[PDB]
Amino acid sequence: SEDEFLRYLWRDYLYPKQYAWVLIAAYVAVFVVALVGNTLVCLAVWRNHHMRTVTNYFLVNLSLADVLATAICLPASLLVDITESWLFGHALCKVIPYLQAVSVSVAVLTLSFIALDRWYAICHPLLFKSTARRALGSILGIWAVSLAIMVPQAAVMECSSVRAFSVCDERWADDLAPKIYHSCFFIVTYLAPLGLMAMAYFQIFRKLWEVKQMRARRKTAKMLMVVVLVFALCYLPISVLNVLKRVFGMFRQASDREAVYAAFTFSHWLVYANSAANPIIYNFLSGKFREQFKAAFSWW
Ligand SMILES: CCCCCCCC/C=C\CCCCCCCC(=O)O[C@H](COC(=O)CCCCCCCCCCCCCCC)COP(=O)(O)OC[C@@H](O)CO
Ligand SMILES: CCCCCCCC/C=C\CCCCCCCC(=O)O[C@H](COC(=O)CCCCCCCCCCCCCCC)COP(=O)(O)OC[C@@H](O)CO
Ligand SMILES: Cc1ncc(OC[C@@]2(c3cccc(F)c3)C[C@H]2C(=O)Nc2ccc(F)cn2)c(C)n1
Ligand SMILES: CCCCCCCCS[C@@H]1O[C@H](CO)[C@@H](O)[C@H](O)[C@H]1O
Ligand SMILES: CCCCCCCCS[C@@H]1O[C@H](CO)[C@@H](O)[C@H](O)[C@H]1O
Ligand SMILES: CCCCCCCCS[C@@H]1O[C@H](CO)[C@@H](O)[C@H](O)[C@H]1O
Repeated sequence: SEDEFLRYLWRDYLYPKQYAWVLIAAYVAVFVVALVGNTLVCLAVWRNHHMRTVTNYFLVNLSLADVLATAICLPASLLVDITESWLFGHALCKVIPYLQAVSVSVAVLTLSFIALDRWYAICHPLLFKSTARRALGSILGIWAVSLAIMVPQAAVMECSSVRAFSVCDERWADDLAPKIYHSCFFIVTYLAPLGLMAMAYFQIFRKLWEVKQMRARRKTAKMLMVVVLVFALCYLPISVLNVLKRVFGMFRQASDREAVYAAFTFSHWLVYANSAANPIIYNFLSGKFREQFKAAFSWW
């Protein structure tokens, strides 16, 4: 009887709390490291004028998209990942998924414009001029586009009541629309930008691997390839799971509901883990950012 008791103690009590601890610790750790890290990126560029480059201005914009997701959307995701219900009412059911989707769009477009800049600077020079004022113009353009293209996402979000509990999920009048929408969503936010980026960085790799500038360029190119690779890894589970669910009608079966919950939770958590990842990447793969981060830890 002793083995059976230890098995139910594990299933009914020890495993669920171990799960809750790991889930909350992981989300809190990501929240702190992403909030501290991304503010320090913004500070590193503001305090050091030599760091005020086109790439670094776009990296500040990537950190602000990261702060938008970490401040507003990360707590909301954590509680849905815990309760599997919506506790912020009808209004925030439209607002919060919209802001998180907008932040992904900004992140993707910011990276695209970085790749583009490096590709024209290194692979095809003298064709297009790239200045800091023009980087701000592109930065504003990225926000206007991300804010507009994510309105359809806000539109389908509905807070449904059916102890009575609300759920925040997409509402679809027909079976065809979610399939077309989530196919476009995935291609535009993930597959086409990263595919184009991987090909651009590979050309930059071929060109880079005037001597002093070529040494500087290789350091930044190595770092940005890591930022893109880490972004592609962090976003792959959520992108695939969304396509499998919305385009291939998977995970509708309730045989192992918790297995699906755990897969979607880890996938939601990884998106936020990305905001904590970037300042850590700039710390190890950038000596200039590291100096500012070391200065911040020594001062505070
Ligand atoms: C980066 C490269 C891309 C470059 C392209 C750049 C293009 C930039 C141009 C214009 C952007 C302007 C924003 C348009 C705003 C979107 C307008 C909008 O809100 O759509 C509603 C209808 O659609 C809906 O719900 C359901 C949406 C239907 C989607 C079906 C698929 C059509 C294909 C479309 C796929 C796009 C996916 C974009 C992914 C990022 C109508 O709302 P309504 O007023 O009634 O009040 C809300 C009420 O419906 C709440 O229930
Ligand atoms: C929406 C947001 C848009 C805004 C984002 C802006 C992004 C701006 C960034 C960088 C500038 C891009 C520079 C790209 C440089 C292109 C580099 C290049 O020439 O490499 C070719 C790869 O082509 C290829 O296969 C093509 C790759 C196909 C494989 C599919 C990968 C993912 C999809 C890829 C996306 C398609 C987008 C198309 C939009 C018009 C070599 O050819 P290959 O002789 O080996 O061929 C035969 C063999 O591959 C057949 O299997
Ligand atoms: C709990 C939770 N449910 C779904 C989630 O993401 C699902 C979505 C998405 C698809 C592909 C890549 C993404 F990066 C995000 C649809 C977007 C959203 O942004 N949805 C959204 C965001 C926050 C939120 F609280 C509720 N829904 C998340 C990230 N968290
Ligand atoms: C933070 C969210 C808390 C984690 C919840 C996931 C753990 C479920 S484990 C286990 O699943 C069995 C299904 O048969 C039930 O009988 C038990 O009661 C339960 O303990
Ligand atoms: C190519 C033209 C693109 C326009 C596509 C519009 C199709 C409407 S889908 C419809 O939108 C509603 C918004 O109120 C949701 O509530 C529904 O549940 C959803 O199914
Ligand atoms: C504009 C691009 C959008 C095209 C994608 C719509 C076609 C749906 S694929 C189809 O969907 C079913 C879901 O029920 C699955 O059963 C099938 O296995 C799968 O093959």
